[PDB]
Amino acid sequence: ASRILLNNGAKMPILGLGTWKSPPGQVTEAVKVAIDVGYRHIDCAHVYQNENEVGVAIQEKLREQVVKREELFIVSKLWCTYHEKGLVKGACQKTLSDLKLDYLDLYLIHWPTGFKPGKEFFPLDESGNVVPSDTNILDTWAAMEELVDEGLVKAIGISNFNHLQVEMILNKPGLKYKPAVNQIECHPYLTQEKLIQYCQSKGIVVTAYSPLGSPDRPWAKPEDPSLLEDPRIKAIAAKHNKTTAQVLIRFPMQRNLVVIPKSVTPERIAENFKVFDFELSSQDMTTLLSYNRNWRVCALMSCTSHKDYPFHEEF
Ligand SMILES: NC(=O)c1ccc[n+]([C@@H]2O[C@H](COP(=O)([O-])OP(=O)(O)OC[C@H]3O[C@@H](n4cnc5c(N)ncnc54)[C@H](OP(=O)(O)O)[C@@H]3O)[C@@H](O)[C@H]2O)c1
Ligand SMILES: O=C1NC(=O)[C@@]2(CCOc3ccc(F)cc32)N1
Repeated sequence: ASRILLNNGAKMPILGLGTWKSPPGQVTEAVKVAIDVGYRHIDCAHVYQNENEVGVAIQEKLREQVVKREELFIVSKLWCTYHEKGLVKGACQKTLSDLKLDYLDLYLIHWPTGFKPGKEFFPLDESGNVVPSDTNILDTWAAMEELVDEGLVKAIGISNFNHLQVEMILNKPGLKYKPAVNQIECHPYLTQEKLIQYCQSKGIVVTAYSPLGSPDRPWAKPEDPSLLEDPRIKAIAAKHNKTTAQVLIRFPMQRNLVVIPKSVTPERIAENFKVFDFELSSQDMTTLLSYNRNWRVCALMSCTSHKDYPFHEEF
């Protein structure tokens, strides 16, 4: 299937286009191209500083009647400096204005860690530690719930929440809407079997980010694993007459995950969508799972002292 059913009753396209690091001067064409070749899910965030340009593309394709708004699934995320109750609606509204939408299909808390509000996305003390917010994530969740009740967003969810933190929301006193999605890093070097099994057992759909291992990540290092260059993965791809990237995208699809590979290259945007016409065997799947080494692209290194840092816990 091309879409998965969420616990809000809506369907989510299992393949979406990522936009983190997509330059503002290229992301408009990238999203136009994506919609032209079949993508119907775009993953956004205010912290990416490119939602206006994403929005130009979405609006042009609606205006051109290439797609209807109901056929699109647009996702964005509440940044850490907006966890205060009183700031959540404005953050959402800024994102909607930038995207030129009147609702989001899904709005996620981007990280469980709240930071001091202000202009800086990572407010620092004079020794370099990130300055936290005293707002807890249960109160931020209630504010996200209000957005559903005001019609600004059709679904709410979370991102980079560990198992105990997911459980904290599920056990929130007076919980009104369960999270629909937990968006987490997931690829053959970070397979996340425990967290995924937990979320799925609870009816929470998992979205896999950095499925290609984010080769364009700013902190990349030479001695770093490279999925795209792993000859074991190239071999599985060759066996199937597909590219390595296509195998890396198909892999989470077959674990009943949603996946959001990023590209600004038209050829690769198209290539990455051509993943509905082949199947990995169970053996292929177990083989890819065996490459796990708990290697993270996105460790939020600067925030390891925050109380709500999600990656001390095993999963
Ligand atoms: N929730 C969060 O905290 C969080 C964190 C990280 C990421 N995300 C989301 O997940 C998305 C994807 O993750 P990501 O951006 O970290 O990395 P990714 O999708 O794993 O990899 C993107 C990189 O792979 C390249 N690439 C794409 N298709 C390729 C192909 N077919 N062949 C060879 N290279 C290819 C891209 O190049 P070009 O663009 O130059 O083509 C880019 O350098 C993000 O953009 C964002 O939307 C969310
Ligand atoms: O897609 C992403 N979501 C994120 O939180 C991340 C990873 C780690 O932190 C940052 C910081 C700035 C940013 F634009 C992005 C990011 N990338």
